[PDB]
Amino acid sequence: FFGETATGKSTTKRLLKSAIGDLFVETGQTILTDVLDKGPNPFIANMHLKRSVFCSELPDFACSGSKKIRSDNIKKLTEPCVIGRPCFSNKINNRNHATIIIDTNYKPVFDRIDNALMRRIAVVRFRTHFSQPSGREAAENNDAYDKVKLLDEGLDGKIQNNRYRFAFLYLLVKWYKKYHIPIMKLYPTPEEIPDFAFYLKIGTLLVSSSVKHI
Amino acid sequence: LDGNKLFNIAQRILDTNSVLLTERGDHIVWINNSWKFNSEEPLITKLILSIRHQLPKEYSSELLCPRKRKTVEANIRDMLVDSVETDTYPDKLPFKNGVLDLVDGMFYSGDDAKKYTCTVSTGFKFDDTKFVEDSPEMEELMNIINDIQPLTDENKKNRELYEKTLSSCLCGATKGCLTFFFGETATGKSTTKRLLKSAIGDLFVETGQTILTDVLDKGPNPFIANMHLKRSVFCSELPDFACSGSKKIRSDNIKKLTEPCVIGRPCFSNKINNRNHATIIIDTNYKPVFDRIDNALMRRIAVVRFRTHFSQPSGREAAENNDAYDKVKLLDEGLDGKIQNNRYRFAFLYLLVKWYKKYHIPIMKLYPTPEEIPDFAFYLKIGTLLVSSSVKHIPLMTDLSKKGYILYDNVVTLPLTTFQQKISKYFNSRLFGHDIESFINRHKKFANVSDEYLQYIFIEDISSP
Amino acid sequence: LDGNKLFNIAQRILDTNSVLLTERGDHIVWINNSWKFNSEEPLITKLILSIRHQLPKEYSSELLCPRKRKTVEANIRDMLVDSVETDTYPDKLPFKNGVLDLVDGMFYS
Amino acid sequence: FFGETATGKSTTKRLLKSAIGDLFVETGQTILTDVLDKGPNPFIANMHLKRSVFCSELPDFACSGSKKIRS
DNA sequence: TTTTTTT
Ligand SMILES: Nc1ncnc2c1ncn2[C@@H]1O[C@H](COP(=O)(O)OP(=O)(O)OP(=O)(O)O)[C@@H](O)[C@H]1O
Ligand SMILES: Nc1ncnc2c1ncn2[C@@H]1O[C@H](COP(=O)(O)OP(=O)(O)OP(=O)(O)O)[C@@H](O)[C@H]1O
Ligand SMILES: [Mg+2]
Ligand SMILES: [Mg+2]
Repeated sequence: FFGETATGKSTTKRLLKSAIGDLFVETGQTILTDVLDKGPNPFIANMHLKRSVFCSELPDFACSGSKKIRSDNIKKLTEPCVIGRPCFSNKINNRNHATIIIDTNYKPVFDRIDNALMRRIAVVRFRTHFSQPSGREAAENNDAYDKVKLLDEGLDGKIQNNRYRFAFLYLLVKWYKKYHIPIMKLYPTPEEIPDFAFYLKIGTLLVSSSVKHI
Repeated sequence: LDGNKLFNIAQRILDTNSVLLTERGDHIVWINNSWKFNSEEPLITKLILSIRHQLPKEYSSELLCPRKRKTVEANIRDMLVDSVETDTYPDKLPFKNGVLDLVDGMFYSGDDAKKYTCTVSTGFKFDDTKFVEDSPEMEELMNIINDIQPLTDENKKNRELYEKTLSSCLCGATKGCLTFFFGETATGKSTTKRLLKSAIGDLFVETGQTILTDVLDKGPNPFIANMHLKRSVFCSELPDFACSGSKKIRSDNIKKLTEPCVIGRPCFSNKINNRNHATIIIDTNYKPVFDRIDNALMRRIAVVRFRTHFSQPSGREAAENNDAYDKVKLLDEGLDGKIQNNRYRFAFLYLLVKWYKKYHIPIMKLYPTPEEIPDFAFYLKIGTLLVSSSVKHIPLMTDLSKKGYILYDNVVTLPLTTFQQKISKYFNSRLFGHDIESFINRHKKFANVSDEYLQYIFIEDISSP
Repeated sequence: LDGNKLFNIAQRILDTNSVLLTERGDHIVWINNSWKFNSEEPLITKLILSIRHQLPKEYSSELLCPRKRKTVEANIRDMLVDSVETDTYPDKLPFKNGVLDLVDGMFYS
Repeated sequence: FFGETATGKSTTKRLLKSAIGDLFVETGQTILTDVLDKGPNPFIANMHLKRSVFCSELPDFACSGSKKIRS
């Protein structure tokens, strides 16, 4: 979930949480930046049999000393069984049923880039701003916003009371019927992240040597 | 003469040989035509309740009360004072309701399967109806296998090695080397892994990479503990070592994994010894590297190459240009669903049985292939081409001085200038200059202030001119 | 010649397929149209107390005392020897009091 | 035991192991260069009441960076 | 370059 400040990603997360109850779970950034199988890792353990996992507030990697995202973690986070150990336990097999969503303000940075990682990334953008009456004019001069609206202060509390729970559940069911009825599958979108585009364009400009060129 | 009734009941239970004590201190029971052991479950009480029927009619009423069952369990645990050995037959396959003999193909059940003390099982019942050679599912499986590994004159050796490695997982002996599944994206390694897991049931296991990077004797380690008495161990997604921060695979762990017994302890249990009966498969798209190189290390490494790409219809043209692929086919989007529902379990079992009956019946052994690792290639090239000196070179001493090997201090002394000129004209400098410098600085010696030497005579110089 | 009353009660409880054993080693019970499991709570005793009503009236009085419930739980634990697999349907949404079928939208309780 | 390869060292080791049964034990060269007071050391408990401790396949001291076997 | 975890 990539976008600027005050674009509604958090509201979407809260709506989904209120809709799907405790099947939703939020987990820190350790799972993307360290070894999962060393020592007790309750963050991995709590991911067992969950249906949606959220990781939020990705730091900017331009800052010095900030560790980058590891490719092996992403590869390990897509197979049906993820190896992890709870505290005071020895079971090391967890069933992976969860859709993993990350809320970030900056583009991700990976240490190593290859096709295998390239086929496991999708990005959706938010380009609307919910501002205050005072800051209405300032937002008009930003290219990161395609629309500007007025903030609603009392909306958040209404979400806390589960006012839009069953309506959102019905909408989700309708969307699931619309899309995933034949078969469920997710399609990568590598043409968004910049370095991926560099890899694509460098790949398409060369052809491997063969006997036909002799 | 009629003493304690519970003692007599326990004696009768012990007389049928259904409870046994292992060497390391485990109790194994015989329930539902299978040997089971579980330290967190009251298996002895379950066995007592189950075999209550076989006892005379005057004992079931006593056995119905749980306290009497506890007393009988205590008596039984007290009587037995001897250990036994288990899993002494490497050519048997244990199932949930019997044991299959891989030699004759006959399937045993009941007491016949009891004589072989197999403490692990595939976890599912063996069905003879589906264990047939002619079936549409078998044809589909054969087509898929041919698609993944085409049978050609170029791929015949690779396919033979692949078949041997896959069939090795059935036997319960100790394997001398592990196998690397190397390939590109969407090549079929995961499909093979899932098919093997579905075929062999509970005998399959997957663990983390910590076994190849960290020590094993420090503290409890359930990852090693779960490996005990397993038939196949799988690990995946080895990180690229080109980037900084990657940790090399320690050869000490590789040496320790090739031993019949392995150290490691679970939580809240003082069980430190485990039997190594498993074939280790590491699948990755990056060739591994190691800190140290020696003959004993590359004598236990094998590599299998996957070179068939299953791509999207839109990506067929792009994949065709890439040289890493030899065949580009379509992308079946329903294969994973069928595999997960065990649509090819018994067909794969039959195919593996045939492969075992074609390769491993005379003798089980695995042969390493150290000619594919880039790190081992340079060291092997030294070993084949560059040889050291010995006392047998005394008759050649005159020619040795002619080329430069002076017998200072009763040892050959070839100047490093001549030696580096030789290696530069033979060993290409640009490819492995750093490795050549490491060779020079490793076994460096000086005869005197201006006679720096290495006691290695290149093979055209060992030949008498 | 009927034997232990508690054993008969435990057999009757087991015959309803309300408690099952999972391959991970935890027992799952069926209370209030839901499957529950917890490694730190005695769910078996809760099941025994809750489903006491449907049993014949000569057994509820026995089921009142906690010691009898503990003995019945011991019998039930002794009788369970098999394992089953859970969560094999990827298109059902489970709630606190039923399961919703995503294919049709029908709700089963 | 210093000598050429395939000179019978492995044969003698196997003969000694078969002669003394479980009294034989094999340990790596790490303890020869590592600190024995740090961390758990089940190896130190291993050669207790033993009769033969074998350290074989020693690293090449010629290799740069190899840890010297502390006296 | 150990601490917590584990008994
Ligand atoms: N449709 C809407 N109309 C009015 N106000 C809205 C609307 N959607 C969201 N808001 C409000 O606008 C504010 C900004 O939303 P929010 O904080 O979720 O944005 P964000 O970009 O996800 O933020 P961050 O990434 O910093 O968490 C919130 O107070 C939210 O309640
Ligand atoms: N014979 C076949 N025909 C068509 N599709 C196939 C065939 N065999 C396998 N596939 C499909 O190929 C897809 C990719 O295979 P798989 O995931 O095993 O590749 P991989 O190279 O091991 O992947 P990665 O290394 O990225 O994990 C699977 O979804 C599977 O359905
Ligand atoms: Mg927000
Ligand atoms: Mg794969």
